[PDB]
Amino acid sequence: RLRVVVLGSTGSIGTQALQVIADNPDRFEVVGLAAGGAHLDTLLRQRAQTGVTNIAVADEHAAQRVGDIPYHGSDAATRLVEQTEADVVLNALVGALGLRPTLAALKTGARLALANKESLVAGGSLVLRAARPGQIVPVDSEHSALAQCLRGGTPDEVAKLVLTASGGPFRGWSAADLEHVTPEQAGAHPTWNTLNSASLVNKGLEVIETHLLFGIPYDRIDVVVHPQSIIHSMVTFIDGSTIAQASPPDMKLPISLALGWPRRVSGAAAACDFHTASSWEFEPLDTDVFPAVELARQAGVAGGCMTAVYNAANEEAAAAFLAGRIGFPAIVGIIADVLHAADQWAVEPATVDDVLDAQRWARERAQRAVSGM
Amino acid sequence: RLRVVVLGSTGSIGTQALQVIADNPDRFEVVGLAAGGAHLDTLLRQRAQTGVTNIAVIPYHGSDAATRLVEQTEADVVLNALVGALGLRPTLAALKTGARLALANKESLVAGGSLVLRAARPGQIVPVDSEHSALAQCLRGGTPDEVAKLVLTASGGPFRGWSAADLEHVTPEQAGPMNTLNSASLVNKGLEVIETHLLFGIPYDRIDVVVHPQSIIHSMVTFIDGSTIAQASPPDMKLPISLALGWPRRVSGAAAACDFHTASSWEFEPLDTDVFPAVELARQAGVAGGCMTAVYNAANEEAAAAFLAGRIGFPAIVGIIADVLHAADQWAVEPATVDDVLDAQRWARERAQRAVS
Ligand SMILES: O=C(c1ccccc1Cn1cncn1)N(O)CC[C@@H](c1ccc(Cl)c(Cl)c1)P(=O)(O)O
Ligand SMILES: [Mn+2]
Repeated sequence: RLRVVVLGSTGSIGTQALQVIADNPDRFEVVGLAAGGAHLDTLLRQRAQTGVTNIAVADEHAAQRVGDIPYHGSDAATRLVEQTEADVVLNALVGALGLRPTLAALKTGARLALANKESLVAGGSLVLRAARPGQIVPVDSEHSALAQCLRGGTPDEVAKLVLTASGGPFRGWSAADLEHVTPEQAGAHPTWNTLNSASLVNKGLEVIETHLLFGIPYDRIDVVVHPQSIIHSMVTFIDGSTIAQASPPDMKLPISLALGWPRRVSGAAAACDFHTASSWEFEPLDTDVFPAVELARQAGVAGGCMTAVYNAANEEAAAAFLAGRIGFPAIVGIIADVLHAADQWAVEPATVDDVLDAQRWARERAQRAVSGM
Repeated sequence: RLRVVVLGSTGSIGTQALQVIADNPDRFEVVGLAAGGAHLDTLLRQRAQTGVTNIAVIPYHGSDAATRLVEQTEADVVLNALVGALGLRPTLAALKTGARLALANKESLVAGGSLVLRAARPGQIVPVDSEHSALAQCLRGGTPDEVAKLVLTASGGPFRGWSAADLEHVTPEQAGPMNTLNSASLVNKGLEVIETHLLFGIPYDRIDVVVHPQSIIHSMVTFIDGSTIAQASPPDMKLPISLALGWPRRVSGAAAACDFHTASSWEFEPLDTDVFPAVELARQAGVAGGCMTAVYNAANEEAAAAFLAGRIGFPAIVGIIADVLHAADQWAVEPATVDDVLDAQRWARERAQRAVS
C-alpha cells in the first residue's frame, strides 16, 4: 500500500486523486492533505471523509478561520511534506505555492506526481538537480501520454515528441479577430488556466516541461492541433514508427498512473470505445496568430531562468488583460518584450531565491510594458 | 552484424528486406537467399548484386531446398517470406537452429498452429506483418497482466460500408492478387486475428477489429486502466521488416514518419459483421482450434480462386468458408505432424470445391 500526500487537494486534480484513492484502498492510503486556502469548505469535508487529520493550509488567515489546522501559513505545505513519511507526493498546488513542496518532496526520496506547472517551468534545473531518474512522474495528460509512449524504444531511438493541443476557443481565428476578444470570451471570469489555454501559453509551458522531463531538444518537440483531444500526445522514433496514447478525456487516467507508477490502476477511466464511428482531426498550429509556443521554445533554448521569466511575464500580462488594460494579442506581445530585455536571466537557477528574483524582475518588466502602451 | 537468411527473396517482403539490409551493412549481412523457382530472373539478379552464392530454388535444388539451406547456413535471423505451404517446413528448420524467425509466412502459424508453437521458445518468432509489429510495439506500454484488449485495424477494403445486397454484383476487378482480395473480403484480418491469438496468447474474445480506412494506425493495445497505446506510420512494409530483423533494436531511417505539417483526419468505425463475417468465422475456427484454422485458410484459398474465375459471387467466398467449417467438427483435434496439417487442408480444399459445384 502506497502512502500518498495530496497537495492542492481541493482543486480539480486533487479531488479526482482522492476519488482514485477512495476507489483503490488496496493500493493507496492518503496520509496528508494540503490546500492553498481558497476552498476551506472542501478541505474540512475531506478531513471528515478521509479521517486524515494530517492537513495543511497555506493561507494563514484562512487557517485562523478554523483554528485547528496543524500546518498553517508560510511554507505549510513544504513542512507537511518534510514531516510526513510517504511513498508518493502528488503536487497539484496552484502557481507559486508549488515550488518549495516540489523540492521538499524530492529531497524525501518519494515519487513526485507532478501537476503544478510552475515547479518545473520556473524551477527548471533547480528542480531537476533534486531528482533521481524516474522520480518525477507527470500528471498532465500530454506528459503522461509521452511517458507511456516512450516505453516504445530506448532514449537514443527517439526522433520527435509530438504534443497535441485542442487549439483552445479561438482555433481558426484571425489575428484581427483576436483584437476584440474579451476575458469572458476566453472563458475567464475575474476574481479575488482557461486564459492560458486560449492564448496557447499553456501549450508553451507544456513544451518547456516536455524538454525538462524527457531531455529532448526543443527543435524536436512539435505541437499538433487535435480538436477532439483523444490522442494526448505521441512519440516518433528514428525508424519512422510513431507511438500514440489515446483515451476519452478523463484526468483520472493520468492521475492514477502517476500515483501507481509504474503499475497501471485497474478501472481508472473508460477506454476508447470503437463501437461508434469517430473521426480524429490533426492540423498545424497557426504560429502566425498564436506565437506563444515558439516564444516558449525561444525562452527554453536561451535557458536557465528564462522559463521563469516567460511564465511570470505571462501572469502579469494575463492579469492586465483580465483588468481590461490591454487587448488579447498584447499578452504574448508583452511576454516577447520582457524576454527581449531578459539577458541577465539566462543563468541556471542556483537557489529558490534566483527563481523568485527572476519572477519579480519579469513582473516589473511586464508592468512597465503594460503601463505604456 | 546479424547474419540473415532471406526465404522468398523475390517477392515483395523479400525484396524490401534486401533493400533494408543493403542500406544497413553495419547492422545486417545476407548469408543466404531462397525462392520458389517461378522468379529465377530476379533471384540470379539478386546473386549478382549481393554476391551471395548460397542460394536455394545452384547449391540447393528441389522442394526441400529452402529447408536444407536453413539447416546448413549459420544464421542469426531467418526471414520466412515464402507464400503458402512452401513455408511450413523451413519454419521448423529455422526454429530448430535456434535462430530468430522473422515470420511473414501466414501458413506456418495459421495452418501449423500448435505444431509451430511447440518448436519455438518464447520470443523466437518475430512477426513481419504491420499489424503484429504494431501490437508488439504497443505491448511495451504495460506488463502482460495489464493488457485488456488487442485492437487490430482493418482498411475495410473497397467495399467499406456497403450493404450485403451491394456485394452480390461485385466483380474481380472491383475487389482489386489474392492478398488484395483477402483485404476486400476481410479474410486477411481473420487470419491476423488467428495469428494474434497464437503469437501473443490473448483469448479471442479480447481481440477486437476496428475499420480505419486511412491505414495509418496499424493496431492498438488497450490496458486495464483505460489507456490505449497505438502505433502509426504511413503504410510502408520496410518499417515492420526492419524491426523484425533488428528486434528489439529499431533501424534508423527505415521508413518515413507521419508528418503533421499537413492537415489530416483518421476515421474509426465498427465492422458490420452481418455483411463481413470473415473475422467472426476466424474467431470461431480459432476457438475450436486444432486443425480448424488450417481449414479456414484452405477453404478461403479455394473459394477465392473460384470467385476470381467467375464461378461464385463475392459474398460466396465467406459463405463457402462457413459451409466447410460447419462440416469440419472432425478437425477440432490437435495435429501431431506436418502431414496431419496437410490432410486437413486437402480435405478443406476438396470440400470447398464441392460447395462451388
Ligand atoms: O500494412 C498494410 C498496408 C496498409 C495500407 C496500405 C498498404 C499496406 C501494405 N500492404 C501489404 N499488403 C498489401 N499492402 N497491410 O498490412 C495490408 C493489409 C490491409 C490493407 C490496407 C490497404 C490496402 Cl490497399 C491493402 Cl491491399 C491492404 P487490410 O485491409 O487487412 O487492413
Ligand atoms: Mn495539458
